[PDB]
Amino acid sequence: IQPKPTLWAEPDSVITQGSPVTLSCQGSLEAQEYRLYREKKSASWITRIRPELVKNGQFHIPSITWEHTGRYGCQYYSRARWSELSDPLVLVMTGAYPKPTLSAQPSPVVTSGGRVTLQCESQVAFGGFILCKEQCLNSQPHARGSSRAIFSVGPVSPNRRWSHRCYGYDLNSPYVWSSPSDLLELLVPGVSKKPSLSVQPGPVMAPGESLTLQCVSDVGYDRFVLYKEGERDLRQLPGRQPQAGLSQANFTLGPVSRSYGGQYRCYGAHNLSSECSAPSDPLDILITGQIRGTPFISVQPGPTVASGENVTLLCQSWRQFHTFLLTKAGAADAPLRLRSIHEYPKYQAEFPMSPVTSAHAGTYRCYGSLNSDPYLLSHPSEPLELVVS
Repeated sequence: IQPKPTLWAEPDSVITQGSPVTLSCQGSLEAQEYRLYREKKSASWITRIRPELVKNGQFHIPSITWEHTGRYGCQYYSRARWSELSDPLVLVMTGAYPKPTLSAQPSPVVTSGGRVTLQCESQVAFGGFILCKEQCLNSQPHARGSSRAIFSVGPVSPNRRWSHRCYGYDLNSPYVWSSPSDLLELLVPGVSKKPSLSVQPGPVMAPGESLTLQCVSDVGYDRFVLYKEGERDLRQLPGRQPQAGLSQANFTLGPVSRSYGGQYRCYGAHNLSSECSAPSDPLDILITGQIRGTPFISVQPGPTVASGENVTLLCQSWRQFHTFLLTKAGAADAPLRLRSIHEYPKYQAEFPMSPVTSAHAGTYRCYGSLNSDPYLLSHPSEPLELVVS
């Protein structure tokens, strides 16, 4: 019969260094002898594999190194005939270099039908990069070597998981790759039933303090995803249903710094598919003490309030502010924001309290902000407590 043999790797043709791999040649049942060849460059010796290692067609590699990588092809002897060369197998090793960083230009979440741009970046200089989905595709083979390469994947498929992972390799050894980049998840949102976002203690945070988020949806979405407009990577956490009929997730970000301020959006999805829920109503996170100046607050007519009275707050400042903010003590919900008013020689903003209720009582603080970056607030105002009776 003498069919063309098949050459295949177990558990995969991509193996981290040191980890074991086993190849296998598959010919006829008349298989007497097994030849197995290597190849690493279009000019190398051939590097044929010795028969002391080809045991019943299975060439076992206990500890893979950057010697074993290359193109393999097997060929067996049967009926006084050497078989044809099997389809070549490319054995590739990973984990030799530090792992690069994969990112999505410009959006890590794209609407259904658009092709997103990806890029892997690294400090060290590599010859070329590889993008594998979890079918690998590389960049053009460069000669000098860049620090980052650009890929263009698309269009999107809502039924499949658009997970990606990036490698880097040297030009003189295109079969010896770097360590695996962090698993990047792409995402395609859509209808329906956008979840609800809530924050603790409040959307206005001070440095050093940490905040914990909560994304809730009555529909039983499996995992929840949250990201920032402008931010180029995502964060995923599988959501559970501790309550009867409501899925939730406690996104606990660490100590808050300047970089954490921004507009955050959450939306859910199911595990196996990538057809995700509609984006929830956005929640803005604001950081204090990140810009100069500190305003102080006053009242009118006084901090004693009777139910059925018109009271007005106001914050003054000497430094230029474009918008002012009013935050109530826990729990703060909106919080309020009105643009400034240049009442020489100060910048003020009246926060009216048009006819009051019993809920307008509590401790109130004020913040100043600019339009250079609206998510960065000034130092807090002196706390002004208000009582009602």
